[PDB]
Amino acid sequence: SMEQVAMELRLTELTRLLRSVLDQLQDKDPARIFAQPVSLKEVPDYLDHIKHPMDFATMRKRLEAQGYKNLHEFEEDFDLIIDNCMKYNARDTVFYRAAVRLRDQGGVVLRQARREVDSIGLE
Repeated sequence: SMEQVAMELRLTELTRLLRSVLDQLQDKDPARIFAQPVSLKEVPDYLDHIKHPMDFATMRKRLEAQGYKNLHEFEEDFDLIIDNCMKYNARDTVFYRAAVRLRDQGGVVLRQARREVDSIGLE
């Protein structure tokens, strides 16, 4: 149907917007601490601590499969990256501090993304 095509154009548009948001958020991680899954070879107990691992590469895979249906789903994965890190790592670590900085700097990007999704009406 035309309606299905319209809906898919909308999702393709959302994907385009989220791809841009993801690129901007990742730029706030110049150290690439959150670029890849935490290695279960280098951190063998990680899944005992963290039940839903997340990272930017995993997000990008889902994004390109058009697996984010709205901005809230995307934000939930970004929040996982930050919250997992701030639980596993102590406050006085380069890892915890990187997550705080990503959280603070990303907030601005996500604030405007929410306005754009609403105004353009992409979800």
